[PDB]
Amino acid sequence: SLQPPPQQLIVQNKTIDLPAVYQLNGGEEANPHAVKVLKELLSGKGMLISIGEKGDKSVRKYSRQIPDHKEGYYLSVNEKEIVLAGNDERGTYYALQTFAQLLKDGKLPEVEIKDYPSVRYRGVVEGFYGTPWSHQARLSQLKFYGKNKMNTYIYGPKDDPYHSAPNWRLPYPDKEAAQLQELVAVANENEVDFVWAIHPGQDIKWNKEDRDLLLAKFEKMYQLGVRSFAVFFDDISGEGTNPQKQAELLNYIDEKFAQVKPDINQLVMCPTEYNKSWSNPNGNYLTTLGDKLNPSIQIMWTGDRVISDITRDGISWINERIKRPAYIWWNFPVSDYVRDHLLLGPVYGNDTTIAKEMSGFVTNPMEHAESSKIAIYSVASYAWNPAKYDTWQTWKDAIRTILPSAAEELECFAMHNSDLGPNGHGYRREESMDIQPAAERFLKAFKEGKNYDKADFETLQYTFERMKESADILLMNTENKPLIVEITPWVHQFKLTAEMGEEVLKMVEGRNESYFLRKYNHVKALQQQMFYIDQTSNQNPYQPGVKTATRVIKPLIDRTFATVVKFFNQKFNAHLDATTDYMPHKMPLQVKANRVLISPVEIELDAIYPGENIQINAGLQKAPVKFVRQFVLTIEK
Repeated sequence: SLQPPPQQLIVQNKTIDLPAVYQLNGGEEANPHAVKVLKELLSGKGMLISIGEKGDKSVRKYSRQIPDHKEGYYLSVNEKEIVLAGNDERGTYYALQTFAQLLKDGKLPEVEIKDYPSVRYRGVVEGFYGTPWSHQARLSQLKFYGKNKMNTYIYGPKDDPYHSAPNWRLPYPDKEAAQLQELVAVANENEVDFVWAIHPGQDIKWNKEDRDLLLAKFEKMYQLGVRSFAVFFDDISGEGTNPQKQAELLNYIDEKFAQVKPDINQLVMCPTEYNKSWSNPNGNYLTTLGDKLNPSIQIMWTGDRVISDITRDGISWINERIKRPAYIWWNFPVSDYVRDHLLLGPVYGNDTTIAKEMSGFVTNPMEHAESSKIAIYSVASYAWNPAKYDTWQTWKDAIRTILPSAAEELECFAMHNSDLGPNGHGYRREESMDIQPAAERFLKAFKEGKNYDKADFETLQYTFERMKESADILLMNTENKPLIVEITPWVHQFKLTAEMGEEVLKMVEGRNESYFLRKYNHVKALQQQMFYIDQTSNQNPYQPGVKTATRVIKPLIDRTFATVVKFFNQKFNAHLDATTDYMPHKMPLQVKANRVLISPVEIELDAIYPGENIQINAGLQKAPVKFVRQFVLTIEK
């Protein structure tokens, strides 16, 4: 079950045993990163094992089987010998990572593998807004990239003041600097290019002073061990957006720094026009870059829109203007504009035949580093072997990789936490696809008053039961504590969702008047609990709170609840309230942080608050306020 899937694989239906008696060959002269891993795998343990790079004495016999590609390797296992041979040092390390996935309980299959990546640079750009990844999280990421053959980590958290304006001019303080030094050492050991990016555009002056401060900063990062560099000009305005100046600065960094040090690897830039919708097809910006930028400098691209999947026509369009294959910055699973959602679905939508048209493929992920590993593991597989990329199987493999102790539970949670909900970027993902038809029918019948299928009722019922099992097991899981810490508030909200659905379904059955009323009041309590989570957890300034199962599950529950309530009201001349989200203030009102808003004559708050201002479309100077007669009211809470 190899991830990424190799270019070529020939399996023999025999198996062999990892030799306790073995002779090692090429150990001294192969990539030391690859040898270390081999030795960990052969721990406390005569069969021939030959390891080396094309050109080493050890692997002379196989030089014609080693693929002629950067990062390529040949791998083979039989009764007599094991071969691990890279076109180059990174290739040998990649052989070892493939070999590690073949070893299962001291047993190896008989296989012959020729393998190499279809895309040259593959990995992660930590390039989102929000809380930057923790130091420990980054340490974990770099190991994960090594294991999955991602060779690129671009460091560029938008809210790191030493990366963006104005402190991009200042060297990192000692503590952050020793942490970065450590990240580079760890990157180098897992064969990952640590790429340090800088984001100076918003207040850069095009003078010598700013140019030398930038080069002075790159020099300080070089002292920390950094060997690849990027300059980002995304999401800025003003003079920094000038294409001629941008190119001159980049060429100057190229000529006076990248092409002058002994050992610099990647030099990459991100344009102000970084996707088609944000480009001016009649303006000179992209063609200037394409014509003026030195040919070894990479140019990044997010596709047809800020958030978008990569199409053949889309990348043709950019490649023809920039005069080189774009280096893709893919904006998924980044959730910095839908901060109340987790995006845990599969990676899909990118053309799988366009490898030759791209220099690079990196994923911009969520501020939730462990949770992002599902998409990241999948991107590593897509970028290495797009031809064979399998969306759903890779998603499942990622999950079982990340949380083998509770894979089905995490699968359950992930598959109902995938869509983004409505947003201004217009990007959406599928969610809850398996149960969607059953949901769809149940709610057709029910609404129009025709009878639903029992098996559809039970499917819904089975799902809620499963959700509860997953939520509870994930909450207590101690295999990946950092992952659990990330998802926990979502897990609680997910459990509540499932209980609400069970209770709403008990209302549909509805023995008698007083059963129905017990169920109904329970539902109301559960709504209120969801509100309290949504108001107390993840209270960020942009999209505060906690949404889950939003595409299919919550709407089905809400709409079912509103419906039974209405039938009951008719049948009993009752006046039960049918509203679906709890709201403590009377008038659809909404609560966000200290705001109280009627969704874009009179409001009554659950209490007297000091008021702050009322924006329709006046300051309230702390006046006590309970009644009020865009429409956002801000209070002190």
